[PDB]
Amino acid sequence: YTSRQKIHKDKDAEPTEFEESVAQALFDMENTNQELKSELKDLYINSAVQIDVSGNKKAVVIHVPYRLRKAFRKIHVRLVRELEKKFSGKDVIFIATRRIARPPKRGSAAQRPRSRTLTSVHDAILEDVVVPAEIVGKRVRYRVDGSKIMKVFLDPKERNNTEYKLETFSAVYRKLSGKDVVFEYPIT
RNA sequence: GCGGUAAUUCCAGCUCCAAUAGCGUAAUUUAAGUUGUUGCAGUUAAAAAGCUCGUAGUUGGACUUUGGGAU
Ligand SMILES: [K+]
Ligand SMILES: [K+]
Ligand SMILES: [K+]
Ligand SMILES: [Mg+2]
Ligand SMILES: [Mg+2]
Ligand SMILES: [Mg+2]
Ligand SMILES: [Mg+2]
Ligand SMILES: [Mg+2]
Ligand SMILES: [Mg+2]
Ligand SMILES: [Mg+2]
Repeated sequence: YTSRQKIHKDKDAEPTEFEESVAQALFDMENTNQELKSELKDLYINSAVQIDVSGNKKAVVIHVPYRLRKAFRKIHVRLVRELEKKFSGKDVIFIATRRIARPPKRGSAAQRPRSRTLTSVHDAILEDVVVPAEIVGKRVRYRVDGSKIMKVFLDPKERNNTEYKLETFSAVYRKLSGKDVVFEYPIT
C-alpha cells in the first residue's frame, strides 16, 4: 500500500504538503526499520502541524486518533527520536485528538460529558505534551498586571529526555490553548 | 428635693427671666442602638432548656468556555 494509509484527515480532507511528508516519513519508518515494523503497521496520524518555538528552531505537532493514544504512548520515545533526525533538529509532539463541546445554553436540558469540557481537554493536552515526563505539581501565579503564568512540575526521572524540550512544550501549549506555562523540576 | 424660728423652693411685696396675642394643664411620635433587618443583649447587671435524639423551618464545600488575533 501507499503512504496515504498513514494519514486520515477529518471529513476526508486533503492534507497539505507537511502532512504528506510526515506520512511518508512514517511509511519509511515502518518499512526500513524492522524493530518498529510490527508496531507501526496499524498506526496512522490524523494531522500534522508545524509550530515555531524560537529563532532558527521549530517544532512539529502530530495529532493522532484517540483510540490509538495508548499504542502511540507505548512506542513514543523510539518514534520521536527516529523522527527528530529526519526533520533536522525539530521536536515531534504527539497529542491525541479530542473534541470540546460548548456549555449547554442556560435553561437547556442537554447534558455534556465532563471529559468534553474545555478544562478537562486542556489538562489532557498538557499531560500528553510532556510525555514521557509525569506532572507532579501545578502552580498558577496571578500577576499584578493581570496576567497568569502556570508552573508545571515534572518528575526528574525523565530529565534527560525532557530538559531540552521545555521551550518547545511552552510554545506548543501556548499555541494549542493560549496559556503561558513554564516547566521546572522539583529539587530532591 | 424644699418647709422643724435667719426658707434664693411655701404665702406675699419688689425686682428679674422665657414666649408673646398668646401661654399653662391633662393619646401618640422623637430622643430609643430601651424591640435593635440596618442595629441591642444573655459569665457576675434581666437572661443559654439538666442532657441527647429528632420531623417541620432555616442553612449547606469544590468542580463544567478561558484567550488571543483582530475589528
Ligand atoms: K420668726
Ligand atoms: K423668717
Ligand atoms: K424653684
Ligand atoms: Mg424669709
Ligand atoms: Mg417668691
Ligand atoms: Mg438593653
Ligand atoms: Mg444574683
Ligand atoms: Mg443574673
Ligand atoms: Mg440555667
Ligand atoms: Mg422541646
